[PDB]
Amino acid sequence: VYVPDEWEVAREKITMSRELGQGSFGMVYEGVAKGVVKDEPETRVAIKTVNEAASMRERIEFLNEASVMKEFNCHHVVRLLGVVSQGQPTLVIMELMTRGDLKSYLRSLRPSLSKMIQMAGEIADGMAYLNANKFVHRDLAARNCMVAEDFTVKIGDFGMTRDIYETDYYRKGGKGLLPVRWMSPESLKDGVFTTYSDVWSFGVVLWEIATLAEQPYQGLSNEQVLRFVMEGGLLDKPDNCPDMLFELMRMCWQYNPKMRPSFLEIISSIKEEM
Ligand SMILES: CC1(C)C(=O)N(c2ccc(SC(F)(F)F)cc2)C(=O)N1Cc1c[nH]c2ncccc12
Ligand code: NI
Ligand code: NI
Ligand code: NI
Repeated sequence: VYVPDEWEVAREKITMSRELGQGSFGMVYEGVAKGVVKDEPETRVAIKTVNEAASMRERIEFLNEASVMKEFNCHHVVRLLGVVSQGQPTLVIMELMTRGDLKSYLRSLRPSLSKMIQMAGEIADGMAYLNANKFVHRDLAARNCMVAEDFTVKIGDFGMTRDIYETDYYRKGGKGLLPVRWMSPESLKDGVFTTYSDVWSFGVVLWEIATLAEQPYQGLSNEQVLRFVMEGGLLDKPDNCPDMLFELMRMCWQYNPKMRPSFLEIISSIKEEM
């Protein structure tokens, strides 16, 4: 079951404007919520819906997954603003990131060390907060980073393929969709997901920033990426890559998870030369 709480909003307060994409449990909308925030009468929102076709078990799964976000207070993680458990459809309301995901943003720029370093620090800020709170993201990638009106980068999750980035995922038959080009050697081999496997992924995100979001390991198939990465292979230095940004990547791609820096260590090294 699920017990309604202080996060509950009256369905009458949410109007739905247009659709943004598909989503795991149903349709995702851009909308407006009324008195959901202090000193702000209306708020532009993202609405995640449970498909009306979905079962009882899966409506409660959805609510209990999204309740994890009630614990979070980091301006660098997309913020939950409210739930609607009562009646149909079942909604969760969230901060609207008006400039979309970081991969689309990067591809549309088809920047300086300072902008790349800023974007990196903001990403490392949300991930440090999540990892400290026992939250291992498991799909950290530019496509899951969101960009606000003010150009702030936040950690989100725009499910797992929206079709748009369907080449980013490998179907391991029955298993499911794996983002293999972002996965650490211990994740690929043993299904080990830790803070250290999030740090590996962050290195791939830095490579995505430096290449304006090229596909990692372009011209290797999904199975060749597995073999290459498990046997100690590394992405090449992006063209025009500043030294500092590539040193950070390499730190993140130590084969032994224990030799990688923590997100806190990454924020320190970034701040020390800002
Ligand atoms: C699908 C949805 C709403 C969601 O549920 N999440 C999410 C956020 C945080 C966490 S917690 C984590 F640790 F993963 F970040 C888990 C899911 C997102 O990021 N979404 C996309 C999204 C939000 N705002 C937007 N503005 C414009 C376009 C798309 C979006
Ligand atoms: Ni399920
Ligand atoms: Ni900040
Ligand atoms: Ni297609």
